[PDB]
Amino acid sequence: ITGTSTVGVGRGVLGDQKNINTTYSTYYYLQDNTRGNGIFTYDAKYRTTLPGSLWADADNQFFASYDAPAVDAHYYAGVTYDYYKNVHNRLSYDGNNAAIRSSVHYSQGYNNAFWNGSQMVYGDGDGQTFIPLSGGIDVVAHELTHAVTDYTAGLIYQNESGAINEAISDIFGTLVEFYANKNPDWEIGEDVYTPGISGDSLRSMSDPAKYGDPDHYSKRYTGTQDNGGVHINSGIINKAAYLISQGGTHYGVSVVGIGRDKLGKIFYRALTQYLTPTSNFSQLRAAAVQSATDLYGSTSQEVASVKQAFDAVGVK
Ligand SMILES: CC(C)C[C@H](NC(=O)CNP(=O)(O)[C@@H](Cc1ccccc1)NC(=O)OCc1ccccc1)C(=O)O
Ligand SMILES: [Ca+2]
Ligand SMILES: [Ca+2]
Ligand SMILES: [Ca+2]
Ligand SMILES: [Ca+2]
Ligand SMILES: [Zn+2]
Repeated sequence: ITGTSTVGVGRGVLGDQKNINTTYSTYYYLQDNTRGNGIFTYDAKYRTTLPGSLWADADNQFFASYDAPAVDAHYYAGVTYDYYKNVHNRLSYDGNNAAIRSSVHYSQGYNNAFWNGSQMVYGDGDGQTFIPLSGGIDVVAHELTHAVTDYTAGLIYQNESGAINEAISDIFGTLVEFYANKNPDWEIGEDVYTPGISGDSLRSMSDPAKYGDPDHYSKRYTGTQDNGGVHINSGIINKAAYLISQGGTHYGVSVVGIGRDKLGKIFYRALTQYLTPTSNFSQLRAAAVQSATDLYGSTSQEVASVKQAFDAVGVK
């Protein structure tokens, strides 16, 4: 909408107060004009018709329980925009400052979030498996990263290319969580998963097998559920990325860690310059090796560590 840029204040899903960029024109709207061509947050009103209505508020204060998922979807989209711009010199998901759209209060008891080809969408959860999913910065960044992937490598959402698509979203979801630097970890979804159980998460990148996911190519899922295991076999790539950053010895293979920033540079370059829609795990290894070669040189520790990490997870 046309209006003037304003700054509201509210509380997110976990009860934390934050400022949010809004736009005033009769109402205060969840429209942040400070980033690209805007970040826009919508109310889906428990329905499945998208996007719903651009979020409108009478007083620019967002402290109602109903407001909390919108506050966080809006704010964390801004953090993720900042990560891509400041760290990778990428302007929004298309590289040309496309407007970023999110809807919250999607459906009833909806235990998930997604990128539908055009926008981000967040359920409220059923209060047992999840609380509103925009409360997790790694979830929000997972979603915006799907948009980045779709606009760049275009990884098809099945089998190995789809597991790479998933892992890329978990990797950059985690790197954004570290960028914001509030309780960062290598776990996925911990801030919104199972409010009645402490210390768990939906996936682990450091130990995928903790939640049943493979940590070696020899344990990959080969069936048809989950689009050929895209949320399962992502564990193999997530583990490789964790090892590149943090190091470790895994199935007897030692990896010298190179840190999160270099992991992010290598995988961002692989995603945007080398991967294609049908890339498989072996092709991801080659893309990561080449990306590290471009950035650090063929004889570098960074290249050697990429090779060690893929060796450790059985990907040649
Ligand atoms: C369009 C969709 C209806 C279909 C499909 N997306 C999905 O299936 C899930 N959306 P998502 O991948 O963005 C991630 C969001 C997320 C939630 C919590 C923590 C972190 C991220 N959900 C996710 O990881 O859940 C686990 C799981 C889902 C399905 C089967 C098995 C496990 C699509 O993107 O095409
Ligand atoms: Ca209000
Ligand atoms: Ca965390
Ligand atoms: Ca996390
Ligand atoms: Ca929990
Ligand atoms: Zn995903």
